[PDB]
Amino acid sequence: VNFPNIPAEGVRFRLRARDSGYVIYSRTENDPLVWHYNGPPYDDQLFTLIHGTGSRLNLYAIKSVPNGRVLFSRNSASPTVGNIVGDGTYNDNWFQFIQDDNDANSFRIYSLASDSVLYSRTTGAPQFGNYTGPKFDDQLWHFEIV
Amino acid sequence: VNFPNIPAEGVRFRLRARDSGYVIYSRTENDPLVWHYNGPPYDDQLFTLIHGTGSRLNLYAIKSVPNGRVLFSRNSASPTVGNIVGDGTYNDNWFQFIQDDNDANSFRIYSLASDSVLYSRTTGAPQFGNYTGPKFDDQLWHFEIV
Repeated sequence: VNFPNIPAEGVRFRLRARDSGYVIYSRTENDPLVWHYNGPPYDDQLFTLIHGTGSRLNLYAIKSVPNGRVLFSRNSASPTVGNIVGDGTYNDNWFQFIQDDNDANSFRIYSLASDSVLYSRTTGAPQFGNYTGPKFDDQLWHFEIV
Repeated sequence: VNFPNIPAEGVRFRLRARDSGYVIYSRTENDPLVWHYNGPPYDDQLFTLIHGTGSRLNLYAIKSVPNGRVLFSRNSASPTVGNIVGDGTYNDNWFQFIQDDNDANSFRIYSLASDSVLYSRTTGAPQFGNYTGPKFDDQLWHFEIV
């Protein structure tokens, strides 16, 4: 089932991993442009959601507040997770927020295009990325409303 | 994760529930036009999949062999599950086959449009339909290749 509390259009938030406590960022200078961060708030950690309609109903594009790029998550090229201009021009810009079956307070950030979920862990390279496979706790996220 | 063995285009199959053992049918005479059946093989239990591309990548339309209609699963009108002409002209004609997390040999027939899954049970009206909510064993299906 979809996560029951998905931010409305225009609502700003951070995406913080339940267990690592790190947040996603999306920036335009210095690789990796999309990764996780353990530290203080910076504006490149701020997102809003473009609410999908039509063929994108129940999917969302994750849009950077300061730079306007949207996230992508793919298996078709490297890097597998990154950002891009265009307000969701590509299929792999669209995400579903799926409630965890055993922890009602968290969700996975799921790509239908790549059948993958974003993860964040404090050890084990690569510490952030996407993943197609079994369910692990490092795949669980919160919306942190600002 | 998506069910690892999804029939290729042109491959005919029945959809049989793991536990009830009943099969889905899709017919053009006599309500309910889409429901489940406990009995012998009839052609209205035969389907192929239209493989989605683009915005429909990893989704499929479930197309009747004898009558060509595709299934729909929705929460916008009654009946919530039915069939329709058009080879997938509507968003609620598109389905994902999602492997069960605890039984690798079965999957749910999932609607992104309605955040619902098809179910079949031997008692409890309605015995067949779609459902948005917790995971139950009556939501688990097999492809039965013919």
